[PDB]
Order: sequence, then C-alpha cells, then structure tokens
Amino acid sequence: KRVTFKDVGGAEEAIEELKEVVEFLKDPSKFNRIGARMPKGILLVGPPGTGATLLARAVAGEANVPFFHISGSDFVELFVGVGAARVRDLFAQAKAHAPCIVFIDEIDAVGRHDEREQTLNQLLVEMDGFDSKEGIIVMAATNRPDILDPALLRPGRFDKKIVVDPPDMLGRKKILEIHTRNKPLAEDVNLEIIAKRTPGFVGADLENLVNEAALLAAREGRDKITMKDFEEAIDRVIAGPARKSLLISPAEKRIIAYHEAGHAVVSTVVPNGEPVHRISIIPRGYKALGYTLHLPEEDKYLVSRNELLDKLTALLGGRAAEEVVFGDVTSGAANDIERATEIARNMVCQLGMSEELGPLAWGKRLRNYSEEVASKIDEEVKKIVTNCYERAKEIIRKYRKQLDNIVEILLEKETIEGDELRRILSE
Amino acid sequence: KRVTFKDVGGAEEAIEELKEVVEFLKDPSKFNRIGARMPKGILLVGPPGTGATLLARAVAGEANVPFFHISGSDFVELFVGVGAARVRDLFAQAKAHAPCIVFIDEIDAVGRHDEREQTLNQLLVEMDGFDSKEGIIVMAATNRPDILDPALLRPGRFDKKIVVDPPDMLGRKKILEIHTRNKPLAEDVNLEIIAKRTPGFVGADLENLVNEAALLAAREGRDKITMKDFEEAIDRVIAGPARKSLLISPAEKRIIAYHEAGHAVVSTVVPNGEPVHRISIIPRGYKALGYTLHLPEEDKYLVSRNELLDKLTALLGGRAAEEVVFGDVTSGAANDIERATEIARNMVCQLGMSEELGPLAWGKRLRNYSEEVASKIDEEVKKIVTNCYERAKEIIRKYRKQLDNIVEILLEKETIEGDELRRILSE
Ligand SMILES: CC(C)C[C@H](CC(=O)NO)C(=O)N[C@@H](Cc1ccc2ccccc2c1)C(=O)N[C@@H](C)C(N)=O
Ligand SMILES: CC(C)C[C@H](CC(=O)NO)C(=O)N[C@@H](Cc1ccc2ccccc2c1)C(=O)N[C@@H](C)C(N)=O
Ligand SMILES: [Zn+2]
Ligand SMILES: [Zn+2]
Repeated sequence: KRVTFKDVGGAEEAIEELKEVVEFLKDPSKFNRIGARMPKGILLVGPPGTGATLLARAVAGEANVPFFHISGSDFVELFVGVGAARVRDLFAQAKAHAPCIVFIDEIDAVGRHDEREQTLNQLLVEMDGFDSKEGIIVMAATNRPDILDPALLRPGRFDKKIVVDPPDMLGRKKILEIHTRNKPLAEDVNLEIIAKRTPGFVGADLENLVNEAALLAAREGRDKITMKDFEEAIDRVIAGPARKSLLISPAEKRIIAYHEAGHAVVSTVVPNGEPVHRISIIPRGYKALGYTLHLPEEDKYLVSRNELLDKLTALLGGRAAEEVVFGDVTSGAANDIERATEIARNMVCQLGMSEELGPLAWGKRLRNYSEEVASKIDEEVKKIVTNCYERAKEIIRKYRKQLDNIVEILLEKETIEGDELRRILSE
Repeated sequence: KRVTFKDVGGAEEAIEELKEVVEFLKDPSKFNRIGARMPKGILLVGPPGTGATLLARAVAGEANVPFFHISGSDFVELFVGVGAARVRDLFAQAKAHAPCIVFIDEIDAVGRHDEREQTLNQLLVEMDGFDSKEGIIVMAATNRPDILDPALLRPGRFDKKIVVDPPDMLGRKKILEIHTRNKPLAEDVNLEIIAKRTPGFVGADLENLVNEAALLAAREGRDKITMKDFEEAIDRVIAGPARKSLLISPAEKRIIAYHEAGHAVVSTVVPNGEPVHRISIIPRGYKALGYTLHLPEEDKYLVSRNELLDKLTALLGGRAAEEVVFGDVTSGAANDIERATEIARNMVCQLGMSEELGPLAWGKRLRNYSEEVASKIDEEVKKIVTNCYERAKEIIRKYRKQLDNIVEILLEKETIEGDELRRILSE
C-alpha cells in the first residue's frame, strides 16, 4: 500500500531532512543543474521499530517513485556467489526504474568473514557503479551503526546520516493514532494521556503497548479496547504484571500505604510537582511493593533549582510519612534515599546550585579536588537533603488527617486516582 | 499422564501470565478477531527443576491440547543435516495437531559453532514459518538465558519471557505436598514447618530434600519418613552431614555451648527475634562447631530499624556470653562480628538509619565521600554495634541462671528444641 509522511509519526526532524531527498527525487535536474550533489547512500540511525523502513517507503511515496525493499539478513546463508549476484540484480532493476529508492534493511547483517565479503564488496561496487544524477538514492536502517564496515561509510557511499530521534509526547500521540487506525477503541480512550505516560517510548514500543492493551481486552473476550486496558498495559510493560500472588501482612500493608500516600501528598502540596495520576499499593514485577504514577503536562527541557528541591522533598515523602506516623523507619525507602542523594550531589557538583560552592563543576577525569572541598560538598549535600526532609515531615504533620483518609481508602481499594487525591487535599 | 496448574507448585505469577496463553489456545479466534497477536515463542526463565517443563505441559493440559516435548541436548552430536531435519519434522507434526504447544527443553544447548548453526537456523526458519493464529505456541526453558543467540530473541520468535520466580513459604509447602504424593509419611510430618525452614529453596531443591529424607529412613530400613528425617535432611542439605567424628575437648565444648545458648537467649528475649527452633552443639560441614536454627513465621518484605537492632544484638549474643562467662573471648565469633558490622554499615550507609548522618545514601560509584564523613560513618557504626553488644551482655547477666541450665542440658543432650528453650526462660 502507498505510504507518505502522514503515515509516519514522531520523526519530524528526520522527515524535514528527508524533504530535500523527496525534492531531489521529484526533480533531479534542480540540483544537477547547479552542482548540488546528493549522497548516494543515506543511513537512518535508530532502535528497531522507529519506522526506519516505513520512512524509506514514505520518502518514495512522497515523490511518487519506485521503492525496492531488500533485507540484509536474506544475504546471510547464501551460496557462494549468490549473495553478490542478488545485489547486482537489484541495482540493475533500479537504474531502469529510476528515479527511485533502493532500500537495504538490516544492513549491519551484511555490511559486517567469508561469503559476506563477496556480497558486501559487491554492494560497494554497485554503489560506486550507479550515477547519482539519475535520481537514484540508496537508504538503509541500522540500530547497530558501529558494527558496520568503515568502507560503507566512506564518501561516495553511505556518507550521510539522518538522525531519527525518539518522539516527544505529541509524536507519541500520532504514532498511537496510527497504530490505532484498525483497532476498536472504546470512547473512554485518551491517547493524549497514554502519550504523556510513555516518555522514552519509541514507535515499536508504542505498537507493542497497543497490542498489550488488545491482549488485555481479548483476555476478557471483549470487543472494544478501553482506557483501563491501555493504563494497565503501560503499567505491565514498564513495571511488569501485577503480583496479586504474594501475601503481605496487614501491618506491612499499612506502612506501604502510608509510604505511598506520603509521596503523593508531598508531591501535590509542593509547588513544582508533576501532578499525581495514580497511587497503587499493588505489588508489580521485581520487588516493587507500591508506587505513585505522575502524569506530566509539559515537554520541558530545563530544570530549575526550586523544581529539583521540590522533587527531592517529594522523593523523601515516603520515608517522612513512615517516620512521622510509625517512629520506626523501614528499609523500604532505600531507593528513594539514593535517588535523592544523587540529585543533591548533582546540584552541588554539576549544576552549580549551592551558594557555598559556587558555579563550579567539581568532578569530571574523576574526582580531582581536595579533601577540604570534598567535605564542603558532603556538607552541602547533607544540608539540602535534610532540609527537603524536614520540609516533607512538615507537610506530613499538617495534612495528617487527609493523609489518614488516603491510606484508609487505599487499604480498602488498593488504588486511588489523582483527581480523588486532589479532592481529599482541598478541605 | 495429564497435568494441570494444580500439579505445579509455587509459581503463581508465571501461571497467571500463562493463563492468557491457555485461553488463546482454547479459543484462538477471541484474539485473532480483534488483532491481539500472540508471541510465537515464549521463554520461561529460571534455575533447573523449577518445573519449567512441568509448566509447559501444565499449559497444554489446562487447555486440553497436544504437547510435543523435545530436548535441545538431543540435537547436539547429530549428523550433518540430521539436526535441521528433526526440527522441520517437529513443526510439521505441530501444524497438523494444532492448536498445540511445542516445547524445546534445554534450548540453550542448541541456540548457542558448526552443525549447531544448521539446526539453530532451521529452528529460526520454522519459527518464521508457522502461523500464530493457528493457535500454535512454542515455549522453551532456560536457566542460561544469556548464552542464547540474540537472533532467537528477535520479534517474531522468542520475543517474550514469563518470569518464573522462586516460591514463598506457601509455594514451597505445595511443592512439598506434590513431591510427597507417593511417599509414606509418618503422621508427625509437618510440611508447613519444613516449608518455613527452606526459604530460598526452589522446586528441584524441595524434591531433593524429600529424597534426602527418604534416604534417611531407608538407611534404617524404615517404611515411613518422619519429621526427624525431614529436619535432619534440611540440616544436611544446607550445612552438610553431622561431623560426629572430630574430637572436641570438654573445655571447648563448654565455650561452644555458652556461645550458642547466648544467641538463643538473646534472640528470644529481644522483642523482634524470629523464634528459635533448635540449638545444636553438633559440628556440621566445613568448620561449623555449633549453630541456632530459627523458625520464621512470616514472609516479610520490609525490615525496620528496631528489627535490625534486635537481630544485631542476637548476632552478638554468642560473644557476649563468652565475655561475660569466661572473661577471655575466642576467635569463634569472627563471622558473627563481621555479619553484625555489615548490618550496621548498611543501616548507616544505605538505609538512612542513623540520626547524625541523615537520610542520605553514602556510597555507591564506590566511596565518593570525604574523610570527615568517613569518620562519622565509622563512629556511627561503632556506636550501634557497641550498644547492641552492651545490651546483649545485659541480657546475659540477667538470664544467667537459665543460661547455665541451657548449657547444662546442651552439654548432655547436644540439642535442645525451641519450646523447651522458651519454657526454661519463663521462670
Ligand atoms: C513502601 C516501599 C516498600 C516502596 C519501595 C519503592 C518506593 O520507594 N516506592 O515509593 C519498594 O517497593 N522497595 C522495594 C525494592 C527495594 C529495592 C532495593 C532495596 C534496597 C535496600 C532495602 C530495600 C530495598 C527495596 C522493596 O523493599 N522490596 C522488598 C520486597 C524487598 N526487596 O525485600
Ligand atoms: C562457638 C563458635 C565456634 C561458633 C562459630 C559459628 C557461630 O558464630 N555460631 O554461632 C563457628 O563454628 N565458627 C567456625 C568457623 C569460622 C569461620 C571463620 C573464622 C574466622 C576467624 C576465626 C574463626 C573462624 C571460624 C570455627 O571457628 N571453626 C573452627 C573449627 C576453625 N575454623 O578452626
Ligand atoms: Zn518511596
Ligand atoms: Zn555465633
């Protein structure tokens, strides 16, 4: 089926770069005429499923030009001479159908110590063989850009790369819409929230998510995939399934509840938190007794000192709540404490966010500073973490009653949504 | 013989995940119809004997569907071409009997540099060969998940893993019951206590335990396996046989007695101990002159500061008793002291359990803190260990008489049960 850029999501940078290619394909003369020479080989780099093959097709379809799809894993295991013969044929079929695009999927499988030499070299000859002015352009995709023989990277061949960057929230939204074209979605499904909740997800991750939501609905023999299926599909993909197996005693469930309710309260009360999306007391995957999902609302590229101080306080909210409520803190907060200490070090040692130490990068060449500076760093780190801690305990003391309500609900229902949470904290 | 999930123990998480598979097998259409695609290859990961083959069979038997058991060690040593031919045959027999399950035991023996290439690749073709909608699903087991060729792990093949986690106490209980189906057990046999006493044990460990108890009863030509056989089988499996060979002088036997009675008293007296199950003065395995078994009663996932302080005191009980009773401490407590120092460091450096040092993770990047902080850590570590020590010596001084009774009994009988121990400490 024909494909254009409207069928690829979240790769705007790469598509803009590829827009010139489309033009060169559409009308080679416009370049040839003034000596603007095109690359003979373009290499798209990124993890599998980022649509690096879809993009190729999208570039041909966007200039209404032939597209010859080939795989670099097909040439592995071929008979002596067969691997080289296939390549010679492909390009012969390209020159005739030119202008066109010649794609080579999983190229790092061929461009990598025997017959693989003949096929690779044969490629190197075909590259050196065709005329770029003919409007012919070879592409290739590879999440394995280092395994490639440096010969293919030499001027005249694959001497250009177009970077295929991971999608932002809006790019993830479009990728979901696309993977959702032929799926029965319930009306309660909000792809914007699912996109918000999958930062770091690429196209192939997003496609798997959609499948996981379908496996979830199919499991219950249902005909529409629902917001529940998506939200649960995200949680499973990230933090594994839901270990409703293990037996947690009532006392430990209280501590877990308080701990989690602690994060959520402090996170909400504090000025710069990302809003809480959900609190769960349900164990998930490899040792994760509870957690608090946030729902971002941004796409921010800078972070401020106050925002990190607020995030630090929230990270200490769990333990603060334990201390204040039970007196006897548990090992549960170890990861919180390590995450918090790590932020403070970074503020003090890289971001120039302590007044004592100044706008200096201490560290990096590894530790390269005196013992006197080392103790000032620790002192500053301790003092930041400690203040955010007291500040968390004060939020706990002040919202004790609503904190109590929140763990009471959580112990009964195991989950509470952020709206309900904001509602309980507003008197 | 037919098998279901009722015949596999302690793998509830994995079985819940596998419940979808069962359904997909039962009625493929329910998925196919809305595009919920299944994995073609599922990989179960875990140590040998965790019933990863039993589970496969359990998934087929739970959907009343054919099961083709194959071994990956059978294809090693095969003639040129034979290894690939076997694979082609297996799947041919699967498509016809579909829906079904195709299992491949010890897959890491084939999916790992000659004929093993043909057989492996032939597998990679058969995978890419069958239709998932047909209701066909390939599984495989491997405690060696890293030795596997990354090709098998690529989407379209073994691109899913279901984690087979080690059983809790209740899971161990069921595994024992199952391995105890066809064994003559005395009435005095309590599988719950044996399950409690084998934390960390997996299915194959539990099966060996049961055998070891049988070897113990057979040795005395008896017809019923007794609680004695089980308890002794545990002690042998963990700490080796009982070295009733070596000759320990009366004076050293006293110190050993006091030392052990020390642990047990302090452990019992202190609020958070796990209850003592048994004290033995009988040497066992590689340099272990005495020891105190505890019988847990929980399945706890959090540990508190007070619980670690109590455990620390108990760990110092042995040496406390030596100091108080003899004046001249021995090298015996070296491992106790190292274990205790290790807990204190961890409380102070990871768990945020000292007030001076705050809820900071010091360490981890290795030591990355000033000399000033290093001395505060040591000072806090020393002060924790020292207080738990004085506290242990005070428990020794206060229960001196019952401590005396306990070593007197121990020197005569060499073993005392926890009930008797609790009885002697209650006036
Ligand atoms: C309320 C808390 C438990 C919630 C906490 C996560 C949290 O901050 N949510 O807000 C959590 O789930 N921790 C886990 C995992 C873990 C990882 C490393 C550790 C290192 C040292 C000590 C304990 C550690 C525990 C745990 O404790 N897991 C238990 C099962 C364990 N590992 O035994
Ligand atoms: C009453 C105690 C003896 C009981 C103690 C265990 C205990 O805490 N039970 O509560 C014990 O059995 N220790 C063993 C093994 C060991 C291991 C490492 C050592 C390092 C330094 C010094 C002595 C070490 C001894 C021993 O001492 N074994 C003797 C045979 C040895 N190794 O010569
Ligand atoms: Zn936490
Ligand atoms: Zn000891």
